[PDB]
Amino acid sequence: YRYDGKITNYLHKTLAHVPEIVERDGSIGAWASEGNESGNKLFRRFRKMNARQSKTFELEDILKHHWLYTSKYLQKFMEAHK
DNA sequence: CACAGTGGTAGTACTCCACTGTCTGGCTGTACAAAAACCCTGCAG
Repeated sequence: YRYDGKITNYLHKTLAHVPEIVERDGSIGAWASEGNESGNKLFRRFRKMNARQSKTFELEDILKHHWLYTSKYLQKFMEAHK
C-alpha cells in the first residue's frame, strides 16, 4: 500500500546496486561522505576561534589553519609514541 | 559612552652571537667572640 508506485531513492539504491559496487570498488562506506562532513564541525569553530576576523582575510586563515589541523606530521608528534 | 578578543605587520625596543681583561663576591681549613635564649641556681618579697 505504501510501495505500490513509490519508493524512496535510497531504498531502491540499497536494494539494487550495492552488491555490484562492493564487487567493483572492493568496498564502500570507507568512501562515505562522513570524512567530509564531519570536518564541517571544524569549519564552524575555525570560523570563530581561529578567524581573523574580517570578510577579506577570514577564509584565508580558516583554510590555512584547517590544513595545519589535517597534517599527519603533527599528529605523529601528538601521539607521543605511546 | 561595553568588553575581550583576532592574526599579520611594521614598528620599536631590547637582548643576544666573537674577540679581552679586570673586578667583586664568594667559598675553604680553625681561631675568636658576641649575641641568643633557655635553665640553672642564687639571693630576695
